[PDB]
Amino acid sequence: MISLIAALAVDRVGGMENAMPWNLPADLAWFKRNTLNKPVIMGRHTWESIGRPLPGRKNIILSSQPGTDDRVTWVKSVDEAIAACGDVPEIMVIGGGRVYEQFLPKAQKLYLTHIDAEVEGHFPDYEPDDWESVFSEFHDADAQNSHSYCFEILERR
Ligand SMILES: Nc1nc(=O)c2nc(CNc3ccc(C(=O)N[C@@H](CCC(=O)O)C(=O)O)cc3)cnc2[nH]1
Repeated sequence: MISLIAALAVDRVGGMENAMPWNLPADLAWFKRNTLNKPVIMGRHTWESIGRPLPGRKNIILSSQPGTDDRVTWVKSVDEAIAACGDVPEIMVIGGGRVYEQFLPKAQKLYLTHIDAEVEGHFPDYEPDDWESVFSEFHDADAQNSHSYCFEILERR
């Protein structure tokens, strides 16, 4: 099965630019916990932004061009990315926007972090009627985390 994992802020005319609006180590810990020992699929730009393989996961990068780093697995289509994962329980698609769009119709589960920051203007719109919330938990900002956030897991209805 295919899952998407992403961090989401509120869309708002007059909000911050999307360059770097939050700092959430707690969110990266949730990301790690829910991706470890699963294959992760990402687009080339997301790969270049992370800048190093995610340890303890099979890293699969989508690019139309040949690969340029032997530390990861390179694929040229969505179907090839899925086939590269083999027979596993859960494939994690980690971004970015173009990649989420292509995989959302295939996905059974969404792991979402709803961050209480307003940004003017990555994740596709999803029909709330087609998804059922199965886990959610709110957390206050703290000394290490700039904003409050809510983890949520949605499964197809
Ligand atoms: N919830 C969510 N949060 C994100 O920040 C996120 N980011 C991406 C793309 N960007 C990134 C950037 C850096 C790392 C990263 O360094 N992760 C380390 C964790 C740090 C820790 O807790 O020690 C890793 O091992 O996963 C991951 C994803 C995709 N979906 C997301 N999903």
